[PDB]
Amino acid sequence: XXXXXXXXXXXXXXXXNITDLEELQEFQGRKRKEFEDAIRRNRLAMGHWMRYGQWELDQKE
RNA sequence: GAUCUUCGGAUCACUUUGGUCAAAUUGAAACGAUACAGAGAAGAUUAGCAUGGCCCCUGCACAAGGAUGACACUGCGACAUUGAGAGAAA
Ligand SMILES: [Mg+2]
Ligand SMILES: [Mg+2]
Ligand SMILES: [Mg+2]
Ligand SMILES: [Mg+2]
Repeated sequence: XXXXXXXXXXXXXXXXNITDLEELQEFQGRKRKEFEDAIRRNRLAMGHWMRYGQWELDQKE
């Protein structure tokens, strides 16, 4: 019962929008805060950078 | 005005104003009241040092504290294919 003491933990852990024009800008604003913070945490870290642009084109351009 | 001296005529003295309101709700601290939640290190209890800034208070302080003051990410990818089979479009 050695390999079964590990696999039994995984299966136990395994089992365990938007309206208006105004309310979207709130949603859109908070995601900007999110992104800007992750830049301050890491000056360089291009994953956070690249993402941030992609996200803005789809919304605005 | 004062001193010389023809009643003319001299001579001395020369442009202020430290103002964020011209009369205490609506133009210069926030804290406090209340409600919730209620304190790092992979059992539980537990000292700490750092680390990075668009977070800051105490401090004469390039001492030291403030919970170790508080807060803190980790998909992508510069895309090859092989060889076979099926499908739709030229
Ligand atoms: Mg300290
Ligand atoms: Mg402690
Ligand atoms: Mg202490
Ligand atoms: Mg620290």
